[PDB]
Amino acid sequence: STGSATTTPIDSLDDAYITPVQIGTPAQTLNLDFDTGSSDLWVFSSETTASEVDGQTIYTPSKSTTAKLLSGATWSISYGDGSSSSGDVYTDTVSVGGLTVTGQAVESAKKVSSSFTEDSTIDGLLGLAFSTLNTVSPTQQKTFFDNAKASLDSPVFTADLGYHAPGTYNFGFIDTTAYTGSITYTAVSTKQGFWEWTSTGYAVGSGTFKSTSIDGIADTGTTLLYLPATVVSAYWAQVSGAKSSSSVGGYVFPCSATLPSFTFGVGSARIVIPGDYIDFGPISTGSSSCFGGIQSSAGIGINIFGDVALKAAFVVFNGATTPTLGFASK
Ligand SMILES: Nc1ccc(F)cn1
Repeated sequence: STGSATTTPIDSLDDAYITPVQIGTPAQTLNLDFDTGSSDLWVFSSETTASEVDGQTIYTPSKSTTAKLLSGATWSISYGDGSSSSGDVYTDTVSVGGLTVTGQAVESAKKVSSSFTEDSTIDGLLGLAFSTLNTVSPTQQKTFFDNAKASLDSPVFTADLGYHAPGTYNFGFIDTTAYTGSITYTAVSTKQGFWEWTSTGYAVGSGTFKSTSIDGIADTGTTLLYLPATVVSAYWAQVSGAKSSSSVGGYVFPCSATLPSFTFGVGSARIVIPGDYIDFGPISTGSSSCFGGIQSSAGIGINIFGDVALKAAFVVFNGATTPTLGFASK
């Protein structure tokens, strides 16, 4: 089997991407944030604290004839941005663009943190990292990809995020028309539960490529590109007026700037992120100071190849016996 669904940026800045997901019987369509940096499929629901829902579409398990309460199961998760959610669990039929999983754990939110409430465009998350990170207790649950894997024509999913435009998530196949050149595969470590790999280096604009190992994760659920301070300082030193602002929480630059590109290495291959992809607009409404899309990972503990990097490439998340990651230009 295969699945194919369009992913859409939630706003004019590509702050996140939403993909419609069908849950239950009859189908209840919710727009979820496909996240390769987490492993829980959770949704806003009829059980979510009333004051914590503000415009989101909710899943109502009592209206689904295939929903079953997973007895005694609870979940609680915290993300890198300080956000969190928790609640109870149902098993139900979940479909993504024609691909169906019966008995998928659907984590119903009883509580969500302010950032989730404040974002009316995201109805929940669909985790695509390794099932070892799943927070369901006392019986850990599998991801949608992990449940569908054996049924897929090929044990893979692909992320093709658009810049200011819709893109696609495919399951079970590689669309050879969606990229240019060839796909370069690179080794993955699953020890931390992430699609963790090692970039072979970088370049800033038309500058010389620096061969240096950068361990990091391919994460569709993180908006920006988080890299070591030395690399990020080399990037922003090419932009007149750019500086690290402690009050803003990162590198800012004059909105009047035309940004240079950023290249990252995948083996001997090179992925070029165009400069416009690194512009995240005014720091506050009407400001002429803009927020940078490449930020330091110094406070995180890990480098993150978020949407800024992934949207420049066609990315293969290969769930073969030994998982690997594939990157191609597009
Ligand atoms: N880096 C993040 C932040 C929030 C979220 F829901 C997922 N990933």
